[PDB]
Amino acid sequence: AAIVPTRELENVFLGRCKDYEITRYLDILPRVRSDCSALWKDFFKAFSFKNPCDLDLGSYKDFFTSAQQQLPKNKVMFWSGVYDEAHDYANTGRKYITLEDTLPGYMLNSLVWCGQRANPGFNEKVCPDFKTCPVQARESFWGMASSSYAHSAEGEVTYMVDGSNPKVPAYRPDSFFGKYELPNLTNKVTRVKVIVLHRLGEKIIEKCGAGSLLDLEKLVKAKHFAFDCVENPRAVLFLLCSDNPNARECRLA
Amino acid sequence: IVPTRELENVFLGRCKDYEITRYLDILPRVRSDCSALWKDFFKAFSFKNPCDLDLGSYKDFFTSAQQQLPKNKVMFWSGVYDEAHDYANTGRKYITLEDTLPGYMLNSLVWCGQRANPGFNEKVCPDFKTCPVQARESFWGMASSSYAHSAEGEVTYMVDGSNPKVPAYRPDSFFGKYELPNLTNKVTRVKVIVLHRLGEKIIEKCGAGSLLDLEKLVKAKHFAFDCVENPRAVLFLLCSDNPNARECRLAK
Ligand SMILES: *[C@H]1O[C@H](COP(=O)(O)OP(=O)(O)OC[C@H]2O[C@@H](n3cnc4c(N)ncnc43)[C@H](O)[C@@H]2O)[C@@H](O)[C@@H]1F
Ligand SMILES: *[C@H]1O[C@H](COP(=O)(O)OP(=O)(O)OC[C@H]2O[C@@H](n3cnc4c(N)ncnc43)[C@H](O)[C@@H]2O)[C@@H](O)[C@@H]1F
Repeated sequence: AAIVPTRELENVFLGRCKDYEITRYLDILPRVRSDCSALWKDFFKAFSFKNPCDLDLGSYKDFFTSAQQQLPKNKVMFWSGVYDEAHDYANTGRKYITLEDTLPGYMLNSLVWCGQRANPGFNEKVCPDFKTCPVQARESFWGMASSSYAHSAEGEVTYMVDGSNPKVPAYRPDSFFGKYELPNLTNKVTRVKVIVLHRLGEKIIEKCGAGSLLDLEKLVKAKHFAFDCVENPRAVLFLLCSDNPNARECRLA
Repeated sequence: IVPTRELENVFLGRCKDYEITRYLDILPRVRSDCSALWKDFFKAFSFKNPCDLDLGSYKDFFTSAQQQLPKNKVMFWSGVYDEAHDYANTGRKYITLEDTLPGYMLNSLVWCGQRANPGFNEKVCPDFKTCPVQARESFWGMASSSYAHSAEGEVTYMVDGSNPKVPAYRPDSFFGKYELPNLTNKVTRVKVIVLHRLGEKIIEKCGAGSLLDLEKLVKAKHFAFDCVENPRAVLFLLCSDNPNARECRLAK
């Protein structure tokens, strides 16, 4: 297997940018000042005309300064290990915002790209496996996306975690949330609200107030943020149950 | 009503995004490129009074834009836009019009023909409560017909059973006018899902009122028919947004 770059990278980027600019999230997120051409130039210069592993956490800095929107107070959501559940519950911006609803998360979501030295300065044929590149190159785009997103969060933030993974603690200093988001929360954040997912029909592994969740509680306390934690709150349980209505946890009476 | 800015840039942007990245495993790519689809779409209403359109204006657009639809997956709805879309879940459970290339590119857009250059008005539109019916329903009517005509196997129809003023099924809805009569023999069954909104009085029921009207219409069309009121998967989805509603009670 070989990793396949996105085709027509620039067309896809400028199409999604233009689509978002004029039509998406209009009453939920603000427009940025840069036009789509200027955004493309700052994104392209981060990686182009260089070897595909020759990136670092500064490479997209200009792109993110251009692309970063102010985010709605109390609405920012973070997640680890529970992508679909967290996005279903955030509900496309209606209840919470995720990185994928913001301009840069939306334009680059699912895309694959890499630089090369030879013209045209990016590789249309193949990209290396991220594991062959140093971590600061591998994490250069989504690590900067994550720090910049977390740095803009104000008021209460909400963090959804996996509480049924016997091998991956619900909270980990090594996840993108623990590397790039929690430590870049500013003093404009007042509270971290944790939602522990207990996946239906599976063994419960982590619980509020114990283990990594307790380590997280104390970390948050020390940043002078308030903290709360809930396991399968009803609003979330109902979503899980809609997809698996026979599960025991969804029984009626 | 205010038209969408940069109509062509928006249309061509969503077209490109769709083509390269959207529904790649669920729906096929159409043959025409984005610039040919734009020509078709534009000529449908360009350089014509914003109200001189008929059920045939967008015929060639829809013909270039039509995709074959996954069998058993098509979803229709009347009066429950949000619930129907949330249940279909962006192509993961069912397909709606808005997941297809044409529904996706034009969803929520507003656009107006005008006679004078440049063929379309970028500042104002006819509040289409003004227009003749056939010019009003002209885009989404052809969309609905072309979509419904691409449907295969079982189809699903979600309705509101809690509206005292609007029947669950109406022959004058887009479903009644344009979808149900455009179902070909490749369709074999119509499955109705009656929504009973939380906290509201039950108005409509399977096997009565406008739903019995419908069942006899479906059975006469040589399709199978079934019907269910708040099946659990739909119920639980409604409960997520209103979890204290009496209907949403769970085991002690
Ligand atoms: C900022 O960062 C965290 C998200 O990353 P974490 O490392 O905290 O969480 P984790 O789930 O451990 O890693 C992300 C995984 O999700 C998958 N994924 C990324 N992008 C997608 C899309 N677009 N669709 C489906 N799955 C996706 C990756 O493959 C990773 O394994 C959040 O709080 C903020 F975004
Ligand atoms: C094709 O038709 C139905 C939805 O239309 P109905 O008339 O059956 O349903 P109702 O909820 O009573 O009317 C809503 C109207 O909105 C217009 N419309 C259809 N599709 C769109 C999109 N995508 N965006 C904006 N407006 C739309 C129509 O005038 C509807 O009548 C579904 O089974 C299929 F969509």
